Amino acid sequence: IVGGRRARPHAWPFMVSLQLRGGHFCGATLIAPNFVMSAAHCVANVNVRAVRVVLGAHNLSRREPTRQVFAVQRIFENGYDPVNLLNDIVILQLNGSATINANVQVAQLPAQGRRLGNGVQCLAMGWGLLGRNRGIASVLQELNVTVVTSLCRRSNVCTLVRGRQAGVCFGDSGSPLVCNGLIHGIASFVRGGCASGLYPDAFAPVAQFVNWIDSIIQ
Ligand SMILES: *[C@@H]1O[C@H](CO[C@@H]2O[C@@H](C)[C@@H](O)[C@@H](O)[C@@H]2O)[C@@H](O)[C@H](O)[C@H]1NC(C)=O
Repeated sequence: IVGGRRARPHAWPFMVSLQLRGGHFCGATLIAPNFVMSAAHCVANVNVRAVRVVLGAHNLSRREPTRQVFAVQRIFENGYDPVNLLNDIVILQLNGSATINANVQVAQLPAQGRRLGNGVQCLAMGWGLLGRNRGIASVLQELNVTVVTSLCRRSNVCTLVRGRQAGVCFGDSGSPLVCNGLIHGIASFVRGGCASGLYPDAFAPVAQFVNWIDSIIQ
């Protein structure tokens, strides 16, 4: 997240870090005690057996006893198209069930088909790059963003920060976009580099996938 702010610790208890060999590479969202959702492109070319699903995290540079770590048992896909980055969503079934507590909680999802228009105010978040040269965040970042339809496909939810250069960045893919308390996006791609101030950030449109999500988390 470029131009955001540190989240209060455990403000977003559905927020997940996906890690390989102890390094964060993508976000995810806890959607049931034994399932997370992320971007399909995050796991498309990764050793899934090596992915660690880290719940309850805030500062990835510190030892945190609030954390719960799981492996991926199974993946569920829904027509990911890597050339066009369409249907950029995956569900990862965990090898066990999270202990739900103040710091680890399931997210709330919108109704199937709900489409956000221009001007909805959302919060993006993640542990991705902080900007040019500064690397992956240590502390979870959040960012106020606004939904836009200009320079967005109908197959995405897009957002833009007005009046300054800010937005999501590499390592934020898979992270939730929260709008009126509900997870309406999964971070998918940028254009023109991160935080261009021109192209909106593109998210997988969670509401288009809710019946499918519901069918899996049973
Ligand atoms: C679920 O998996 C947890 C994490 O396993 C660790 O991470 C994966 C990616 C592999 O590297 C594995 O060899 C590691 O041990 C375990 O800590 C936990 O006990 C498991 N829970 C159940 C219920 O099987």
